[PDB]
Amino acid sequence: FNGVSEAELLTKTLPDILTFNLDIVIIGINPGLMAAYKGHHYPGPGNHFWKCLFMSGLSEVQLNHMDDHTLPGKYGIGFTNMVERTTPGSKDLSSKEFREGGRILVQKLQKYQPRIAVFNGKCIYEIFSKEVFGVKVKNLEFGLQPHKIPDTETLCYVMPSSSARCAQFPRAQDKVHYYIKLKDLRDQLKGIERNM
DNA sequence: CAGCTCTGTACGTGAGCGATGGACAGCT
DNA sequence: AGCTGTCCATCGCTCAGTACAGAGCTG
Repeated sequence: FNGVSEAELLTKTLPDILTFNLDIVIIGINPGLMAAYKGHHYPGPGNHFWKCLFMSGLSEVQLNHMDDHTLPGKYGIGFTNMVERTTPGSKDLSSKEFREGGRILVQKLQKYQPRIAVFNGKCIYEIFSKEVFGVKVKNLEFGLQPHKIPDTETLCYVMPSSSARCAQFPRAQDKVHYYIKLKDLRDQLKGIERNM
């Protein structure tokens, strides 16, 4: 990577971008190598996240990874990951690491209490749900989940991973429906608030 | 049996690498 | 004309979670 070794990138981490009063926190799986290299969220040239963000109207212009620190203030969006360690890919991670991350995640969510905790990836919500709600469903579905983060009013919303690894949703276009519904949910919650 | 859970197989786009070689201009 | 090098268009290839069958388990 411009002359920087994998071995070096393995040791890097990607900072959280979290604040109070967010509408959405996007929870990724863990940093991949390019994220680790850049120090910004979703830099992968083929990752769908920033495309979908724009295509859905969650951003009104096309942003990119370098804009990540602006999201909280301008767009009501922050970022973290279930697991902090950089890996060549998601199956390098162990169950213990995922469960550690889950515990840490829930404490962060309890602290910052966004309106919506967005799991960028079904696999990390499968783990979080078992660990946190004790629920392992036959057929976990995407979209809104029927549980709040414990002790909070923060909702849990699941999307297919923005990674272009999954074949079932081969293009950004095939994921954008979930981003549009996420936008709808945010707008509904703000409506309820305005009207109490 | 029947419902779990656990493990390994199989899967579509599009971005960007290195390799390759066609177009072309500078020089003789 | 003939030779030679750069530029750049293009190619082939690689590669960035999810669904599900079946084996194992256990009530």
